[PDB]
Amino acid sequence: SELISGGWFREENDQWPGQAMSLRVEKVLYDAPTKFQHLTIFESDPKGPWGTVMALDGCIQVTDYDEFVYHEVLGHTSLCSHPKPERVLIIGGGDGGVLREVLRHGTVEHCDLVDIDGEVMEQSKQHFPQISRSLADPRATVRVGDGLAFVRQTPDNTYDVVIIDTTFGEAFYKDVLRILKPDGICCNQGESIWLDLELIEKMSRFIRETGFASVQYALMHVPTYPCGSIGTLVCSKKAGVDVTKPLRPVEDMPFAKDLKYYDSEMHKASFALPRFARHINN
Amino acid sequence: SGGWFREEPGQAMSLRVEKVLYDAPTKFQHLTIFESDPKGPWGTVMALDGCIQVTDYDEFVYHEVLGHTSLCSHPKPERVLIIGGGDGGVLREVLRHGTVEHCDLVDIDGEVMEQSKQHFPQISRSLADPRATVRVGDGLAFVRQTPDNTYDVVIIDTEAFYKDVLRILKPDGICCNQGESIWLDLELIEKMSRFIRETGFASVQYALMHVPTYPCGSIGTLVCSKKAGVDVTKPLRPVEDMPFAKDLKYYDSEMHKASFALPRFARHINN
Ligand SMILES: C[S@@+](CC[C@H](N)C(=O)[O-])C[C@H]1O[C@@H](n2cnc3c(N)ncnc32)[C@H](O)[C@@H]1O
Ligand SMILES: C[S@@+](CC[C@H](N)C(=O)[O-])C[C@H]1O[C@@H](n2cnc3c(N)ncnc32)[C@H](O)[C@@H]1O
Repeated sequence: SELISGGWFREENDQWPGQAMSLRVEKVLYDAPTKFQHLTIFESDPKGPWGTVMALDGCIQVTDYDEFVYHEVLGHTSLCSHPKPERVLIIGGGDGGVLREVLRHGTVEHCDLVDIDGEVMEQSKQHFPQISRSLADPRATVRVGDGLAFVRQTPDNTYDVVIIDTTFGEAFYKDVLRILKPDGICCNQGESIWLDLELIEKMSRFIRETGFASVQYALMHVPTYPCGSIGTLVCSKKAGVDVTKPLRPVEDMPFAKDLKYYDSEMHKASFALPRFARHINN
Repeated sequence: SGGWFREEPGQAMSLRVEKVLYDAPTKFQHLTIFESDPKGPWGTVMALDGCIQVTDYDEFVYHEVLGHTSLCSHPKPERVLIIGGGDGGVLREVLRHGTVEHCDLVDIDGEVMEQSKQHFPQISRSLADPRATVRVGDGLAFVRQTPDNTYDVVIIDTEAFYKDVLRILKPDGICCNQGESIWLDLELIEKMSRFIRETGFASVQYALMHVPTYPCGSIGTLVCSKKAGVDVTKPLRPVEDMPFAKDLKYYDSEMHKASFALPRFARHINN
């Protein structure tokens, strides 16, 4: 009801006030409130590199340009930290990007994807076909529902990996821990080390107190995020496992040469944090 | 416009202006200095020709990376040259090294350092250091009039020029320059990298850093070596052995190594 072709999309929020990042709108493809959140999709300036942009509640979540960074990091940092990931769960990820990356792994026999907003996937199918192609994969079962409810009703020792593609109390992470198998790996999108370092520390310790043996924060270069860097918490249920070094190097996989960001050297480097934030990983 | 500093094709990044401390064209460029929103973390902001160059918040990232990645790649950096860096941030980091006996800093705009003294006192403090000699002049002209084998490290905080940089460096000399973004101008990085190599430098490696104020949230630096067989991607001398290691807010040896791991789309820059 607002965004007009030729106008400018303006991203801005609290926690980080007195700052704004704006993108020119070439064409508004979708702009309306869904049952759960406000979904905005528009074509960015053709002379710029971003292409099609998706925003949720005013926050950019997907762009054609840097899309691969976040999806490869979440998908591969987690699965390459697992001895043999066969059954995988994705909470959120309706766009299908993380799913696409998880499906590259031949070890994966099945992946369950549970996103609460069915309109996110519908609009992703229409305006991000190269990302959402994964949603129709035989090895994928896509559910439209709450992930909190899903994990609570999932039996013990079901999944090898749980990827939480959504920025969720203690009952939820207790559920994530219990639904994972003994060598299970949990993955969540973490906050920025710049605009909310304090919440990362809290989330990191809270996840460990829930029962997970270890948690490590991985950093990534994603240009569309306010400070140009989001991260991801890679947690481990099993004790005595170092997720900072690739358990199975992706170079041994055939799809290794198809990735645009991730490789074993990026994996290692992602867990190297600036001195001011180093204490998170110790 | 109304209490909002905007930067830059079909995109823009804006900051609210709490108080304008300085805004005028100098002899060489337009210098803007303002206090950002107090409820935000940026603090005092400096922009040159509309481009943010220094903010209180992330200032340390760029200055530590340029200063320490270069010096920690040198066996014994005693004489150092800094072209640009009038704010004094890189100089401050260079001066942390006890091996450094002298540092020459040459910035073309004297008003940049004057305004840095006033509005960035904790950064520009280094400019008055005994081991520092600060010159107001063109670095192109300076390096061409500098004798051969003068410096251990040259930091460019900004063909005849890089020929001069190569010549004025001693045999195990290390050159450092600010590189472009791997996102918004990857093609220029490759050109610059090859061009520096064909000038005569044995090796060149691009280091990546997390700097939140830059358009895409990541600028980089080219660290180049005059001597062949030198791998700058691993610290020659870990900073952990120096007494100032714990004073650094960004740089350490693990970050040093991590900085040269590039995304696959940009890996051809480092081979
Ligand atoms: C669009 S993705 C954001 C990831 C993005 N790539 C980024 O950089 O952060 C977030 C998705 O999580 C979903 N989601 C939000 N709350 C949820 C919940 N409680 N259960 C399951 N999915 C949820 C939303 O529908 C949304 O599509
Ligand atoms: C402020 S620094 C930029 C570094 C900054 N920390 C950043 O984030 O990119 C740029 C300085 O280089 C100086 N400069 C520009 N051209 C120069 C030249 N030809 N010779 C010496 N200094 C020059 C400018 O006067 C300016 O002070």
